[PDB]
Amino acid sequence: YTRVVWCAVGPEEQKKCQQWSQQSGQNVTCATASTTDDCIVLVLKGEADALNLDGGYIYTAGKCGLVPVLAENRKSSKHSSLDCVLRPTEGYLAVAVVKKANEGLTWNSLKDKKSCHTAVDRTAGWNIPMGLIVNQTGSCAFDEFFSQSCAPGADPKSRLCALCAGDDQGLDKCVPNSKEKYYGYTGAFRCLAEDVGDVAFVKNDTVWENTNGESTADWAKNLKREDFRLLCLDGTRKPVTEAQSCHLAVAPNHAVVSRSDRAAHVEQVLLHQQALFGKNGKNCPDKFCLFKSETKNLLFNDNTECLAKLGGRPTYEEYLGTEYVTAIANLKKCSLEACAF
Ligand SMILES: *[C@@H]1O[C@H](CO)[C@@H](O[C@@H]2O[C@H](CO)[C@@H](O[C@H]3O[C@H](CO)[C@@H](O[C@@H]4O[C@H](CO)[C@@H](O)[C@H](O)[C@@H]4O)[C@H](O)[C@@H]3O)[C@H](O)[C@H]2NC(C)=O)[C@H](O)[C@H]1NC(C)=O
Ligand SMILES: *[C@@H]1O[C@H](CO)[C@@H](O[C@@H]2O[C@H](CO)[C@@H](O[C@@H]3O[C@H](CO)[C@@H](O)[C@H](O)[C@@H]3O)[C@H](O)[C@H]2NC(C)=O)[C@H](O)[C@H]1NC(C)=O
Ligand SMILES: *[C@@H]1O[C@H](CO)[C@@H](O[C@@H]2O[C@H](CO)[C@@H](O)[C@H](O)[C@H]2NC(C)=O)[C@H](O)[C@H]1NC(C)=O
Ligand SMILES: [Fe+3]
Ligand SMILES: [Zn+2]
Ligand SMILES: [Zn+2]
Repeated sequence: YTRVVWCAVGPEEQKKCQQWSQQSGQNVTCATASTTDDCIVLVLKGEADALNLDGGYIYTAGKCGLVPVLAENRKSSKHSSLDCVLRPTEGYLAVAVVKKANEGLTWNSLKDKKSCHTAVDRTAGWNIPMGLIVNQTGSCAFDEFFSQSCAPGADPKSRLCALCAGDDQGLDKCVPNSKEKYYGYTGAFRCLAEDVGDVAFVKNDTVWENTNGESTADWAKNLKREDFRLLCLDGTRKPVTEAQSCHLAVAPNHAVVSRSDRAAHVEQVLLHQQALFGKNGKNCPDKFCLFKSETKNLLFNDNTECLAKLGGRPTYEEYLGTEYVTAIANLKKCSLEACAF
């Protein structure tokens, strides 16, 4: 009865969640929904307990009363061995990536080009770049900025979905889940790699994890970091090695959210689950690994070292940071006392 019901977004996450359920002796069970928003609703209804969310979604969930529980913490050597679970998160770098061969393309010549986004409402893939663009063009018509895009979650018949490809069969074009070929960090980077789009709004880690043999996936196998460039806000282009001096923003880390009344129980179960299936986990590589799914970033990002305890029991606004919260509210003024549900 102590059981935590995880919410999986789409069939692939559902399959991984089921594997996790089996290996956890049903200490974790699965609820599945087609989109992250639907999962948030299941949690609000009490039909699911938790799921790991990108900051843009933490904002949506938070307005609905859901809270931060634990955050993804990426192998980053700083904070010596203050162990992982106790190490404070540093956030990730949201970047704009283009092909080096696409010369002359800069942050200042993005209008009318083709873009690849992780998903509508996500932090590196949407909130940050579109916020910056609405800001600079002084206009809310962000649906008109890029000539075509793949922005999972947007209207499928719109130009924002024109570049999306759907699943092996063309079904689910533009759905905001892994069934869409170009969905998420890896999908948006793939959209760029395959030259479907001119620019990809992802995070620094994505570029590294899908180049120079780091991915053995067929579209990624042959990719070289030097064939890519980051777009700096000052109009310059730099090597992906320059991320720290050429990013759009620093993003909150993805984090597990739950209803406030279930947060303590979810935290407890998760800490026990990663002890078993996390990076150095007792049953990881071996029976199951919570943080692996072949660069597909299912349930959690594949580069997650551990889920870390938060500092000073954050409200969702403290967790996301005042800078980011303001940016989202300002951007959403184009589409304050919320919960869209
Ligand atoms: C941009 O994002 C990348 C990827 O997240 C950052 O680069 C990573 O930096 C980490 C340290 O800050 C490196 O972590 C360790 O990874 C392994 C652990 O075994 C060590 O060797 C590696 O072996 C693996 C597997 O064969 C390879 O993927 C690596 O090439 C590497 O040789 C490594 O010494 C280190 O201790 C991590 O490797 C590294 N990842 C990659 C793919 O380069 C980068 O810092 C970040 N930039 C910014 C500005 O944040
Ligand atoms: C695009 O839209 C607006 C244009 O400025 C941006 O919102 C503004 O963001 C700044 C920076 O976070 C806010 O400034 C802050 O002011 C508060 C007090 O007013 C202070 O506590 C902070 O130290 C900081 O100085 C500013 O308030 C905010 N303004 C309003 C009225 O919303 C937005 O950030 C831009 N979008 C992006 C993605 O950059
Ligand atoms: C399901 O969860 C329970 C704990 O809530 C796991 O079992 C206990 O774990 C502690 C510490 O890890 C052990 O010291 C206890 O003795 C375990 N209880 C017993 C009675 O075995 C339990 O193993 C989990 N189930 C699986 C299959 O992972
Ligand atoms: Fe994100
Ligand atoms: Zn910065
Ligand atoms: Zn506080």
